[PDB]
Amino acid sequence: VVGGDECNINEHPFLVALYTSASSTIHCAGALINREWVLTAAHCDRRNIRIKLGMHSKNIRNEDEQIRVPRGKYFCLNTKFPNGLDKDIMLIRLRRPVTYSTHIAPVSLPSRSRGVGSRCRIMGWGKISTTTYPDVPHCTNIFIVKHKWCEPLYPWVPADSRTLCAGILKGGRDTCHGDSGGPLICNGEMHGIVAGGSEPCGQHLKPAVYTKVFDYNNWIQSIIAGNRTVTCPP
Ligand SMILES: *[C@@H]1O[C@H](CO)[C@@H](O)[C@H](O)[C@H]1NC(C)=O
Repeated sequence: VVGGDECNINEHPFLVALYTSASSTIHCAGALINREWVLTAAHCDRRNIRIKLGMHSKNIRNEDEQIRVPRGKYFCLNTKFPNGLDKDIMLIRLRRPVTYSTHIAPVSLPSRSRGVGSRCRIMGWGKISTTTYPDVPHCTNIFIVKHKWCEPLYPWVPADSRTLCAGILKGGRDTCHGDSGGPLICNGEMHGIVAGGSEPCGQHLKPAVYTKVFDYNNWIQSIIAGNRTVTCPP
């Protein structure tokens, strides 16, 4: 995250970091939905995903940190594009559940749709400068803007797609490499999943794309409920 500061240590209990059995590098983040499920971006998938929960500083371990691996991964199968990036969302079922604590808690799903003008918050362990990664997660506030700003910039984001275009039109604040899959929080609810923006991040007139979670509530609830035939919203 660029243009922000270290997040409050208690404001991201649902934030998980994603890496692999091969690299300790945090290539994405995700959001804890309940004791056994994490929501993240589909492009964040890797062969041997590893998930760190309850973490803030990468060098100063929180007492309640937990490490988990997937037992199941679910995607949208009805996508406009074959790589599935127009519906960049994925559910990960943890091999073993986690217990809630101060630093490990579920995020609430959106109870209603929020649009242009809404002030939201982004967070992650992604780059904070051109070539620098933070030791702690950084946070900042951005706004949901007209979807037209993202369309000409991102080929995988068609008009009327289930995504929110958000950031700071003037530039300076934005999600960056390593932040994808993380949650976009608006009024205490997760309204988005970081899909991606431009490189370098924070450029003037270049907001980023966030998968609109509200549209996927039914799919998410169904999947967690045990349904394995339900499909994502058209
Ligand atoms: C999955 O959800 C679909 C759509 O709701 C519906 O047909 C049924 O409720 C579920 N299938 C199963 C096996 O429960």
